[PDB]
Amino acid sequence: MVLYFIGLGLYDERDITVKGLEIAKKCDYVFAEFYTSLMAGTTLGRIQKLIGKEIRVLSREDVELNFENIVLPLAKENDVAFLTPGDPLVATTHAELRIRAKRAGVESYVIHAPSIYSAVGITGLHIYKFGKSATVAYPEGNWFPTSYYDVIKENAERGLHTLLFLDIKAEKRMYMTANEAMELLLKVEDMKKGGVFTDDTLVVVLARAGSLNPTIRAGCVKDLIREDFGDPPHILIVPGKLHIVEAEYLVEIAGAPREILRVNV
Amino acid sequence: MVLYFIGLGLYDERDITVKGLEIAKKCDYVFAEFYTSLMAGTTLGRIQKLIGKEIRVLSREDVELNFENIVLPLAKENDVAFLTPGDPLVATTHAELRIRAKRAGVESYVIHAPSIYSAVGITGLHIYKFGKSATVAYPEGNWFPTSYYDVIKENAERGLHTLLFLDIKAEKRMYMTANEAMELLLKVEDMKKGGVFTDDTLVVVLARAGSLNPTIRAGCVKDLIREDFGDPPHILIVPGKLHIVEAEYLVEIAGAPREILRVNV
Ligand SMILES: Nc1ncnc2c1ncn2[C@@H]1O[C@H](CSCC[C@H](N)C(=O)O)[C@@H](O)[C@H]1O
Repeated sequence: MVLYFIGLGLYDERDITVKGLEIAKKCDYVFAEFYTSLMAGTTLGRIQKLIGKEIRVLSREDVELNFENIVLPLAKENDVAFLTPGDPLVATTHAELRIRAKRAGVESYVIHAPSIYSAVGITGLHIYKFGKSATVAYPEGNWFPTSYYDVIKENAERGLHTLLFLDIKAEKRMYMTANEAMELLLKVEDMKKGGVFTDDTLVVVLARAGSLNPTIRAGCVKDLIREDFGDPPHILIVPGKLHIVEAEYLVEIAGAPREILRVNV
Repeated sequence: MVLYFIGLGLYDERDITVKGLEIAKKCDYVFAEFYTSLMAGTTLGRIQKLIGKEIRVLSREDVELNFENIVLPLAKENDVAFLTPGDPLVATTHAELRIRAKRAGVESYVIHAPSIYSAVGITGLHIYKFGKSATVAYPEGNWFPTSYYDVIKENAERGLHTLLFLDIKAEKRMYMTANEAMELLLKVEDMKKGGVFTDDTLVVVLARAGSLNPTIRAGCVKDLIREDFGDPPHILIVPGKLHIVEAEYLVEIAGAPREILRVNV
């Protein structure tokens, strides 16, 4: 009579924690969703093979509208696991699912996994210096989202870094590239003219964190906007005021122009 | 010729990822540090037994002053692993270690693991709403640091949550409790009187994140300041204004008082 929320990590099936694997291996039923993020280095088959169980993949609709009809029923009489990319409760609405489990008289436990939220550390930017986070969403029809632009503005004024999750439309197999995010932001700048995101703005790109050779790049928008960062997923970061050691790392590791070594203070 | 920065995860020896464990087992030399944090749910012996390699523990000075004379020389002719609690490169000064490896002609790769930065998502607080983070340091002598108080102020002012790490003396294995952190903040409030941290302020306490049975509590400072949250480590969070969904999770999962559904939303 237990439900396990288990994260699978950043890139492939091996990013799951040992705790998560051992517990998953012993669950009666295993469910999972792969719409909240992209695990570019694995396949359902490899995950199933590793866990030694069949995995019933659920759609966003299955989860958001039918979690209590598809998963909870079995958790009332068995040990059930629900797998997700990265950490199960990060930048998702999955936390609320625990309230649903509770209301159904089902106990739930959470097994964390590496998340893009902490993986940003590989960019050299001090993680405590990150401010509010946001998501660059694809415009649809006449609706053109722009709130994420205001988040960068608010953080930048405080000298804080901004983590930008990029949009994803799993059913259409669409994964926003850092390039597309930069294009959208330049358009918002043209509209708002707040001097928040321009061709000279320094940005950082982290692609396929979790893999052994992720792409880590830093530089002016004008120079990176047309660069190929490899396959998704990508995240975009707009740093705030940099510490000298952050700049050094960006230059030495992310190939940023030596020019940024000269921090204004 | 290769140095692997491997995260050990949140709480015990099983919090390392399958990737991290398999890679560690293949290394000729394995180093680790426990001064930035400790794995309170396990021991060096259990970690060593799991990895099946003797682990040479390094102190803060060993790392910060002599990383290149202790770790890097061996990494030039062998596969070397450097284990740290949580996610590698989260601790402020670790990213710089990759620069030292580069300068030494040594390749380095990062193997992520769960970090408290993302694990706090288990409190039900939306990850994107966290602002700048800080550490609550013990006053001492004529030194009474209060910057962490200003961090809370600036975040809450913008409706953002504040993640507060509590002071730790690794060597002496002396943890700051959430209770202690609260008393300190109340004392800082009585000095700056900015109306930031009072007896009525809503706070969240997360203890032993990573374990299957963590302690998640929420309520006013006056009612939690004397409560027993169990064994360390403890993490303190001062939430900004709550999303109704956040509040509902805190009430249903963390036993928060029903009143936050109207008082803090
Ligand atoms: N390995 C990875 N590399 C780069 N970006 C990633 C990533 N994994 C997730 N993301 C980013 O985050 C978005 C999904 S948000 C959900 C995040 C997940 N719970 C976690 O803990 O990581 C993606 O669209 C992408 O922009």
